[PDB]
Formats: sequence, C-alpha cells, structure tokens
Amino acid sequence: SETIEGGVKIDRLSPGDGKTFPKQGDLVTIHYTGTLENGQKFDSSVDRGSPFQCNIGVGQVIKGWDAGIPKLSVGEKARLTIPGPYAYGPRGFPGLIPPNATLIFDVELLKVN
Ligand SMILES: C=CC[C@@H]1/C=C(\C)C[C@H](C)C[C@H](OC)[C@H]2O[C@@](O)(C(=O)C(=O)N3CCCC[C@H]3C(=O)O[C@H](/C(C)=C/[C@@H]3CC[C@@H](O)[C@H](OC)C3)[C@H](C)[C@@H](O)CC1=O)[C@H](C)C[C@@H]2OC
Repeated sequence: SETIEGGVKIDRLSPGDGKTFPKQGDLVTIHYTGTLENGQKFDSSVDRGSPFQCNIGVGQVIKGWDAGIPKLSVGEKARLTIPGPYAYGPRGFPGLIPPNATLIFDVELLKVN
C-alpha cells in the first residue's frame, strides 16, 4: 500500500497507461464504488450508469480524492482508503457516511482533459 497525503492509502489494482496523469484543474472522468470500512457500499457511479466528472485539485471533492486521483494514469483501477479527516470528518453525511468514517473507494480513471 502506498501512503500519501493525509495518510490516504493507494492499492494499485490494474494498470493505466503509466504516462497520462491528471494535473491541477484537469477534468477527470471516473467510475467509482464507495464502501465503509465494514465493506457496506454507500454509493456507486456504476449503479447510475454514468461516470463521475470533476476538476481535480481545486476542492470540488473530498481531500482524499484530490490527493489520490492525480497519482493514477488513464485506464488505471485503484483503491483509495481515506481517513476521516480527508473525507467527511466528525460530521459525516446523512444516510451515507457516519461520523469519523474511513472510506474505501474503488476508482477507475476513464479519461483526462
Ligand atoms: C451541490 C450538491 C449536490 C452535488 C452532487 C453531485 C454533483 C452528484 C455527485 C455524483 C455526488 C453523489 O451524488 C449521488 C454523492 O456522492 C457520495 O455518495 C460520494 O460517493 C462521495 O463521497 N463523493 C462523490 C464522488 C467524488 C468524491 C466524493 C465527493 O467529494 O463528493 C462531493 C461532495 C459531497 C463534497 C462535500 C461538499 C461539502 C463539504 O462540506 C464536504 O467536506 C467534507 C465535501 C460532491 C461531488 C459535491 O462536489 C457536489 C454535490 O454534493 C457522497 C457521500 C454524497 C453525494 O451526494 C451529495
């Protein structure tokens, strides 16, 4: 496991092109599944049939995504394990994320613009 900013962990699952990495502000297209530590799924873009898009590195998303996504290359699949302070902190998110939760995201980087 690689330990990056905040103590977020990356487990590399299957490789990308090893050369096309997102830079600050780039639009990324990602499919994800999010689970709690006990393995209980809370959300998935795959279940919606629509990949998620954001600009990375600008605070649109939780800190653990801004930390982890730039370390992936196009096509890569990885698991991000994100401690509470890099996710939803003491507050959580109603109906989905308890207080102080470590979150697990399986992510696939589909495209970079
Ligand atoms: C503008 C309102 C609706 C708007 C909703 C969308 C565009 C649809 C988009 C697919 C979100 C999902 O909708 C099905 C759903 O995704 C989750 O299930 C989820 O897996 C998740 O954790 N994601 C989504 C994928 C990127 C990482 C993370 C996130 O960073 O999400 C971001 C997030 C909530 C950041 C908060 C912002 C407030 C801060 O206080 C907090 O700081 C701790 C962090 C999302 C993208 C926001 O930028 C935009 C929105 O909220 C959340 C558990 C709840 C969230 O629904 C709300």
